[PDB]
Amino acid sequence: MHHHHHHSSGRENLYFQGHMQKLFDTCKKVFADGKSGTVPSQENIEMLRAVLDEIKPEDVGVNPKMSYFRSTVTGRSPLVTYLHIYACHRFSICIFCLPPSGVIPLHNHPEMTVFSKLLFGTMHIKSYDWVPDSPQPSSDTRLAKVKVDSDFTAPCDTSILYPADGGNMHCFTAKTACAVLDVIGPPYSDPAGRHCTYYFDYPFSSFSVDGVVVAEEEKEGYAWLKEREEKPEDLTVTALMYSGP
Ligand SMILES: [Fe+3]
Ligand code: NI
Repeated sequence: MHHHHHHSSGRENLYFQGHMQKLFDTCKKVFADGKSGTVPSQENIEMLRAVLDEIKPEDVGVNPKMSYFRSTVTGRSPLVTYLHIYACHRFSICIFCLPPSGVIPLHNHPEMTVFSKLLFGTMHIKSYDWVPDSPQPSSDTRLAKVKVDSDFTAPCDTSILYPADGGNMHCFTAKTACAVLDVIGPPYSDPAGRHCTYYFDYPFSSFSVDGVVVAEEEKEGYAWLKEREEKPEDLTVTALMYSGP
């Protein structure tokens, strides 16, 4: 939903100070080692989480008065603006700017570890993980366990998702203007087989499949997720390079 944007990957010239400089230096260490998709060491995860947990929106130069947090479009949900900070083959750092009612629709992060901090605003998050080795009603629909279903109002601390835990499938819906700082390791890559897949979600009771038995009081904790094709409305838009007078 941003991996189509053209950016200078591995850019040589950067200008960061303070917390952003520390964040960048920490990411270079945290994500450097092992084959693609390697989850960083637990010590390095804790280090990066703590660096991110010191960061306030002012430290990364965003505030809710910026134009990125307002949309006038009608017929669809508000445009979400992508602010590129840095990317290379091992990780990306970026900020998503959601006007009220902006959405990043339900999607996965295959082989990816993602650190996320809500910088300001009230955001609803729904997230899931697959139930491994479970029956399916159809090839494109799979059983998932609900992990998060809550509003978050900043100030908030950093969360983490893993390739197969911590809510690898999630949907973000802004209730007020929101800014989210994400560190994504590694980024999506269609050439590398890390596609961004989107889903429609359904209550457990919407599909009755043989070989699946869930107790009554646990059913609300599960969902069926159906793969669906990316739509133009899913995609974030670029920020203006030059914003004028
Ligand atoms: Fe995501
Ligand atoms: Ni993308």
